[PDB]
Amino acid sequence: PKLEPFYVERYSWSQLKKLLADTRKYHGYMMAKAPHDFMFVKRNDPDGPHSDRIYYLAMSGENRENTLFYSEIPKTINRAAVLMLSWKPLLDLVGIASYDYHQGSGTFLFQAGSGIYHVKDGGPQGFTQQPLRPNLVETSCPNIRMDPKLCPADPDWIAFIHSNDIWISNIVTREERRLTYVHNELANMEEDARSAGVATFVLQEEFDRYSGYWWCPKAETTPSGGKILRILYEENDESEVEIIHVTSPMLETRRADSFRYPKTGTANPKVTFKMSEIMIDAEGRIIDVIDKELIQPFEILFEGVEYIARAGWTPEGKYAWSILLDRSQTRLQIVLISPELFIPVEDDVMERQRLIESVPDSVTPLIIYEETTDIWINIHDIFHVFPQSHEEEIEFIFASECKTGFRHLYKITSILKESKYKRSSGGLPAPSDFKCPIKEEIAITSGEWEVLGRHGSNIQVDEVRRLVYFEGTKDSPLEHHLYVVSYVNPGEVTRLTDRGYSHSCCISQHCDFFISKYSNQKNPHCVSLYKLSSPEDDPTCKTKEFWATILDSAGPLPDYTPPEIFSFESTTGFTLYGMLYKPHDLQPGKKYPTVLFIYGGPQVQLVNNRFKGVKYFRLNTLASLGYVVVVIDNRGSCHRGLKFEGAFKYKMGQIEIDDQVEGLQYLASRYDFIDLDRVGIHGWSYGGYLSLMALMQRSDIFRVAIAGAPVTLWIFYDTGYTERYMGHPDQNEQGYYLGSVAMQAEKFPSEPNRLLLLHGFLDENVHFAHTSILLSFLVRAGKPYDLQIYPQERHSIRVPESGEHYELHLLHYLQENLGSRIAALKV
Amino acid sequence: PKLEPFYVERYSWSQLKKLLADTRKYHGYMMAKAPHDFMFVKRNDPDGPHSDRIYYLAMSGENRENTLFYSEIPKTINRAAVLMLSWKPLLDLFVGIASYDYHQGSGTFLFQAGSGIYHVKDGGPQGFTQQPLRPNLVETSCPNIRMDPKLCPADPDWIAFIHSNDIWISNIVTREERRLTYVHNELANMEEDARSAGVATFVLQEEFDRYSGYWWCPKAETTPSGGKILRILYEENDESEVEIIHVTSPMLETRRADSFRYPKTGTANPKVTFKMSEIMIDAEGRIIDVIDKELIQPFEILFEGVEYIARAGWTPEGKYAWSILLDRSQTRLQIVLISPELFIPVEDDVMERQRLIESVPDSVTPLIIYEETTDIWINIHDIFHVFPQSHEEEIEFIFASECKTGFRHLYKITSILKESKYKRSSGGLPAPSDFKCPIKEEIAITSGEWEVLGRHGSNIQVDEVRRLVYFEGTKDSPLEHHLYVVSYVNPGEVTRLTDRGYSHSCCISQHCDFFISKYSNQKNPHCVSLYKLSSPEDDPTCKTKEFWATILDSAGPLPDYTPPEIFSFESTTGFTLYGMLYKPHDLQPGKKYPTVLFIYGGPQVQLVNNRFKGVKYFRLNTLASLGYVVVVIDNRGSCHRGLKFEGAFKYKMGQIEIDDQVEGLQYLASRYDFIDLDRVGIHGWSYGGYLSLMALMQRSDIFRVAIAGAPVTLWIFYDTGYTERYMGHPDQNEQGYYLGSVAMQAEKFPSEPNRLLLLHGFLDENVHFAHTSILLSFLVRAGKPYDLQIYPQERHSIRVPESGEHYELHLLHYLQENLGSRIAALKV
Ligand SMILES: *C(=O)C(CC)(CC)C(=O)Nc1cccc(CN2CCc3cc4c(cc3C2)OCO4)c1
Ligand SMILES: *C(=O)C(CC)(CC)C(=O)Nc1cccc(CN2CCc3cc4c(cc3C2)OCO4)c1
Ligand SMILES: CCC1(CC)C(=O)N(c2cccc(CN3CCc4cc5c(cc4C3)OCO5)c2)C1=O
Ligand SMILES: CCC1(CC)C(=O)N(c2cccc(CN3CCc4cc5c(cc4C3)OCO5)c2)C1=O
Ligand SMILES: [Cl-]
Ligand SMILES: [Cl-]
Repeated sequence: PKLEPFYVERYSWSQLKKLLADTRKYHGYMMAKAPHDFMFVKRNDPDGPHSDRIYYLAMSGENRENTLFYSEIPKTINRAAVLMLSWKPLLDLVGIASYDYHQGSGTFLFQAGSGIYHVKDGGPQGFTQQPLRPNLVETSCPNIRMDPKLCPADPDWIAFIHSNDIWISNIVTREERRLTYVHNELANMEEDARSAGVATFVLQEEFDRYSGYWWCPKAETTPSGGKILRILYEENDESEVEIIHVTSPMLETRRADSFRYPKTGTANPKVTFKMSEIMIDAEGRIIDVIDKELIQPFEILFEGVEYIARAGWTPEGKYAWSILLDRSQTRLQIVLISPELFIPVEDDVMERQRLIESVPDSVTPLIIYEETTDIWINIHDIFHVFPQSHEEEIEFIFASECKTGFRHLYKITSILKESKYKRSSGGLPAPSDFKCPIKEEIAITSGEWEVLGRHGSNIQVDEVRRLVYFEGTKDSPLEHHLYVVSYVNPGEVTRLTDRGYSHSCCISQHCDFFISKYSNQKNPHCVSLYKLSSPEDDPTCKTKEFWATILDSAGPLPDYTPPEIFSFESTTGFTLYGMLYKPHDLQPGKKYPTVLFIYGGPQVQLVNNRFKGVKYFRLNTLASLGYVVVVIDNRGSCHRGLKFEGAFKYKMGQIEIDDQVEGLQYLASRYDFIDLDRVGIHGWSYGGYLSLMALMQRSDIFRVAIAGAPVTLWIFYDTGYTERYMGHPDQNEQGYYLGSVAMQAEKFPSEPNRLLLLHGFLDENVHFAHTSILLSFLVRAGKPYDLQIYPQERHSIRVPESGEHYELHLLHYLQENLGSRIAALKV
Repeated sequence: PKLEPFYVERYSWSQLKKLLADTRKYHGYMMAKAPHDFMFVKRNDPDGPHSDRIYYLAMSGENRENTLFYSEIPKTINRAAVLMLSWKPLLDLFVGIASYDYHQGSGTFLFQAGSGIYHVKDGGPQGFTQQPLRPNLVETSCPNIRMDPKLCPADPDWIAFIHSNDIWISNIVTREERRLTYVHNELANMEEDARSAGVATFVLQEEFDRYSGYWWCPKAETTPSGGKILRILYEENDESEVEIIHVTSPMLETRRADSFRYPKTGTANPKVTFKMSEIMIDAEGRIIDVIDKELIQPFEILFEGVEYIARAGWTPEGKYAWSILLDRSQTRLQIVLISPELFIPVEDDVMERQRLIESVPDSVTPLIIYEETTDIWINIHDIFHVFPQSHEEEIEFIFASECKTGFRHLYKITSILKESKYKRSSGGLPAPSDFKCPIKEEIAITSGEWEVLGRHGSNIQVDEVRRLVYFEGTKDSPLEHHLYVVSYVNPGEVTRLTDRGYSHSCCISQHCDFFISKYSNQKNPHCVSLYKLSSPEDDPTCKTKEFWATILDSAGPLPDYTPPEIFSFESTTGFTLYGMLYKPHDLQPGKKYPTVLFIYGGPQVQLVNNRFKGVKYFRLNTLASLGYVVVVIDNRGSCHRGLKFEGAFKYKMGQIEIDDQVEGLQYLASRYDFIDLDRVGIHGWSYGGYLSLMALMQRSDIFRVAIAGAPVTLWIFYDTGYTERYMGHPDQNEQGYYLGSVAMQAEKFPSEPNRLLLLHGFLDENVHFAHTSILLSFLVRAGKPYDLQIYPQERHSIRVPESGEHYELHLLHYLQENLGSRIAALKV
């Protein structure tokens, strides 16, 4: 019950710089983009030795660019040996982030730097044995072209965004044309605040939607012998959105860039759907372009809707679908929208009033699903629509947390009958006039575990065997695994991935292969191909066989000791998991200083069975200097269901440190080497927020707090995020005050060397103001602080030298104010 | 010999806060504006006991408003005793007055007090009040704040003021109000609407001390009808081509930035010109019409090469309007007379206007009555006196200049106003020298290795009866300002009127029979006294003074304030360099103490002189009480030592100043062994913060810690008026700008922490935060450590009390933890 304090070696600034540079020079080989965005194409060669060819994006090695590759999948393997697939470069010598494909032609389409290029492979053209030459799509457009997409109905056409307007371009006939005329590149953003086909700030940052336009997958054939291509697009008007200024990166100018930030409780962009009808003749040449708008306003047809979360088309191009949220993000709706709801844009009220009357009353919005929750809707990428058997019906799979409190798959069948509302009557539609009735709603899955549907996780639907492959947490919340089940008569759930690793998978479109990117705490990332088989007596049953390795793991790195995943039964009635790094060369009869690394906000899990030696390598480096490192997933973090996540609704900042302290005390009572008299805390963003709350609330536990890019004041943060978790400010005056660390400056320590603020000066999410206004109050209240600014940096640290300076200063600060001999001398 | 190191008392944050709060809570009497802006008015009462009444502005006591007071000057005194004048309040109150106007003939005061503009009467034909007067609000229909009020000297019923960057006039009797210029629109954006009238732009306020941009003509021209014509000369600026930068808005919740016009060095200054507002008033005192008038030819033609309008006004009879004009490089000054006949009505119609051009004769011309040049720089000042016109062909005036000898001295000049060789009807342009007047005479009223003072209130008073000129100067010592007097007709020897042992700040009665002096010295706080002037009967030129009364009595030696010792040393540069030394309180024998060099070191200031330093630099004493040696040195470049001494760093800022500081620092160490050179800190604000960074960067051997407040890290970001005066245009001094800019030399900073501290007001308009942020950006590239403090609700100066307390607290804790204390020496 005494123990001696260990003190870390007190290196100088120059020495720590060298220590970090030398330890960073070890790794870096494994800082390269692992194979992803896989696609399987069949050879169809009876005599040839390969069944499929697989295309994928990958970084060849370290400083080389991200580009298209391919490997060859054999019909049979040597089951004695282990087949390592070799990577064939698809392209001849600007990274590629994503690519499009068209099965019927073999056309690839992709952006590489400023250019948009295309090649052909695996179509009627056949299969290349040599790298292809990327063919530049020529243009007359002055500025950069973003968001290229192939037209699935016709692979000669592409679309793209230029200066916030939608353009199309033919890659054969070389024709180029502008579809929307909503933005003027010459005017100021104060005057011209409109755009088309592009998601606004909040939708990119807070809902992971980047594109804002969608090709209709089928072409209506014209009497003339040509066709009609279509593009559904969103049109945003940001005029009423507040304009803030953020410091321009060219610091010599002494100027600030304006941008549209919908801070909480203020106006989001004004949104609507539009349709671009494009009449092409028999020669593949544009006859006309008719821009079309909704027959009535968006606010009438889609009452209560703020956000267009997701959108697309049905497989046959009959309807266009959309997933719509209300402002509070407690009501989700899936709505079908017929192209017949759109009429041409017409100035003349005589011509226009006629066009309104030409559309039938039966043609209506069709809300094919609706759900509510008293916690919040979490948007995801799962949504699959089966072919239409009957005109009166539509059949689909969707996921939801709303029923059970865990995300599970549901097969739903809705009825498409005429609306009680009729347009000729000249009234407004009632709240429930467009609701379709639910004929059927089978639960495909259930339990105390979630189906995953974000960050690449999705489903794959086998419509022959009538199965659905999906990722989930059924076996453990610490490991993602691939599963498969019947969607017709949902029996039991067959796990397809091996335990002991967490997996990130995708399934061949043909449903006879899958790939898994897997790792665990001890073993780095690894990518392997697996073949799927049916026992002849029962096609529902699924077994897998290892076929080949795509990327082989590095194996245990020299000097990386991984942590131990622990857990504890909390007083809150929840198992809370954690990671523990023991100090290297652990001296008996001595107690070491502790660093708590934290995030603790929603939509993130720091603790799981994945390799932490690439991202969180410096947690290990801290352990090598003699610091105990702890990481805990408090209440509110993901993969534990909606109830666990909802613990802090309206109450951010109030519960998170209670969990972190409980787990910190669990470890102390068990392991006597943890010195509770010298505990530091450090995080970024929500972690920086919680680090400030820690020092403010619990100065008894935490000696030092190093706050990364703190949210000090929730009124300054955007609509999409802070309203989802904390509601509208007028409906939660208490929670905003208590959740805002800037309002509680007097509660900070009146002794120095305990508070360190870090911030990227040019930050667009967590504006520097959060820090500057906190400082303003700390200065009023006579409180001490230390400050580091990264002047050429936004939220993340992209410039190498800044990242080195962060690491150096952080390691020297912990040393001189927590770990070392001189630290305890100061008191 | 090595001696033992003294370590300062290692107090906690909370304890230092208490220590600082206790040491300033004791005083607070010292933060009160001493009597100033004096004016003597004669009683003219044979039977009455008082000769003059004096009006002045003062702060009654501690946290009270600055307001008008008066005292009574007796005809005789009891020479046995000392008379203390009592302060009679002029005003009823029922805010704060920075300045006032007066009209002798009527008794009319005029002054702004917060939002309002008021007026009272005392000491005219009305007579003299024995009770406080009620200030009479000047009523208005103008929605926004009215600034820069001025009485019309030709008619005290009329005033003028600026409202939303346009000139207005208002009658305080008839209650009429009217706008004269229509140059600005309050509703438009500053990006579009970049014009103004009657207001000095940024650079002229900050770098040339001109705040007003309009000037009443002192006389009215009588009309045939029976009314009159009042005139107002004004400058009109167009800031359209001036660069627009963004400074963070004080309302930090908005996340926004105010636009403002900053003439970055090398770039465009505002486009300027003169204008005249001709105002026809009838016999009733009511406006008939207002004709706005412009220069018959452009400013760039009539005043070739001129960038800045430094100063302007009128001659005493209102015949000519004068102006003092600089070129861009500020190496050529010109005094120019401008007749109202040079101005013509503003007319859209090209036919009507072309006729009006021809109506003005060719003989009517700009008249450059003086011109001078220098290869160092012109320093602008407020001295310029014009005598009445005896002859039509001549003009006679006093002016001061450093251009002849290299020290500022007075000169009586007589110039000839002959017609110009250039003639306007010819339709050509004028040559450079076509408007130069010949100099008939140029007598030197003073000379020597010392300067006449003409800035910050220092001026001259001209006795036109006895033909004398009173002035402030450094003749006796560069450490003491003194009042002197001399003949301007037959300039003999100068008679010092102030006592030695104090530095003085004086003004002289308009009637030249009294003067007042605000004086102090290193041991004694500030004191304001009245002195009577007398002639011997045999010789009016000779002047003697007699003490008459005290206006503000000194507080006497403060409790706990030990003042410093002024020292000096012969520099290797061939200059005497003066300094100030604070010894540690309770000086132990055989021990060596940590030293703090407090510095400014830039141009136009002198830190070392014989004045009381216990108000503003009180906390230098507080540093001495904790056991720090404190040093302050005036290196080359600082003022009151002539132009050559000041010129030392032309094109070379940053290169020479630390050599002088180190030399004096080593003089003191070789003399006093209690200075520990192993623990020397440096601290300054603005140019001081700049030099603090240079000190650490250049001489890391000498300076352990550098604490830089609002540093100029990069001279290309600073304004036209200042940096071009001292460093020239960037393209003509690529070497000096690079070497003078600390941000371009970040690699030369220490690679070891606890040595560099940056302090900055986040909302600073002069030295924009970018100086710091861009320096940091380079320090981060080069892997260098720094400590940073930001005062988010603060501009260049610290106005908010809490911010000032946090500066003092953090500064004291920093020096403690990284220089002075026990723990400090362990950290290395
Ligand atoms: C700081 O923590 C933060 C919020 C105060 C600043 C932006 C933040 O949330 N940062 C952050 C950084 C990296 C990754 C994430 C997680 N990500 C947030 C947005 C998001 C949006 C959608 C989603 C999942 C995420 C997760 O699924 C659908 O939309 C957060
Ligand atoms: C920092 O030192 C500084 C320059 C980098 C920032 C503004 C600066 O010069 N500061 C400063 C603060 C207080 C007082 C002065 C001196 N003052 C400057 C302007 C000036 C203008 C005229 C003058 C005398 C001065 C002196 O006489 C005529 O015009 C400077
Ligand atoms: C952005 C989202 C997310 C979680 C998905 C998150 O939040 N972070 C996040 C935040 C801060 C820091 C780091 C990496 N850090 C680990 C801590 C540390 C500690 C050191 C050091 C470097 C580093 C690097 O040098 C010395 O001591 C990662 C994420 O990613
Ligand atoms: C603005 C122009 C001028 C010269 C007329 C100048 O330049 N300054 C100027 C600059 C910096 C600081 C101070 C006052 N300081 C003195 C140093 C000091 C040192 C302390 C402390 C407070 C202070 C206050 O607390 C602890 O240790 C004054 C001028 O004014
Ligand atoms: Cl089906
Ligand atoms: Cl005379």
